[PDB]
Amino acid sequence: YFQGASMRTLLIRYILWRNDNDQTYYNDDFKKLMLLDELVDDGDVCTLIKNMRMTLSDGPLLDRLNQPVNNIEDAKRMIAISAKVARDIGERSEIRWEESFTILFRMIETYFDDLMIDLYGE
Amino acid sequence: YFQGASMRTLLIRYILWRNDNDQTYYNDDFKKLMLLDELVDDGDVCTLIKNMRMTLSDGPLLDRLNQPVNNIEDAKRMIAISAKVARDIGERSEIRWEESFTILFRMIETYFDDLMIDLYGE
Repeated sequence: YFQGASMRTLLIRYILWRNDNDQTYYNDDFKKLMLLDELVDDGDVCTLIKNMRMTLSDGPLLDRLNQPVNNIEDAKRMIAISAKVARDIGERSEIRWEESFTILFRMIETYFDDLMIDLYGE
Repeated sequence: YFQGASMRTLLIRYILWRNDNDQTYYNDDFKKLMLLDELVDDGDVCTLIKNMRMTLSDGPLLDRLNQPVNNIEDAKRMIAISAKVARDIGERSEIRWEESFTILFRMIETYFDDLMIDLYGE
């Protein structure tokens, strides 16, 4: 069977696909990550973006929310926020995804093993 | 017709696919980038990795080569080195791709428009 080697690799692909919605870059691996959208209301996203003081060259700047990641549920919500901010900011060349991903992974990499089990485990 | 919005997004996807060789993550956008493999001999890759002083947690650390990027040809060769180092280091969770991509894009983002034209232009 498949077990994906790198939560980093999978999350980068997922979030870039939420940004461009290119059906040639869809992957069935993404449907367990799309279920996490329920953890964040669409009406809260504009406020999260305002609070992160995001400019045109920024992806999600999750550390500026001053919302801690203490458990896997908190980690799942950071993926959901990343996903909806990525969708809402639009497909644009100037977005420095590397900086966004540096912040996301600093905040959640501790949870990667537990996230893989919880999402794709039997 | 298609014209891809973000050389960042395309290069991250390309290099992660060169790393895991997952056929579910292949994209026809990648074949123009695979032609650049000729710019770097397979026998030079072990030396480039040694010179970059790469550990288990590192992707390509291109700035440690002290090889400048002065033109699009130099930029294309940095994508080829990234591609073959990614393939050669193997699929591993500890690789901090964000740091690798931060370095690559600092070095080549000036060339993104000229790279898009040269690779995918008519």
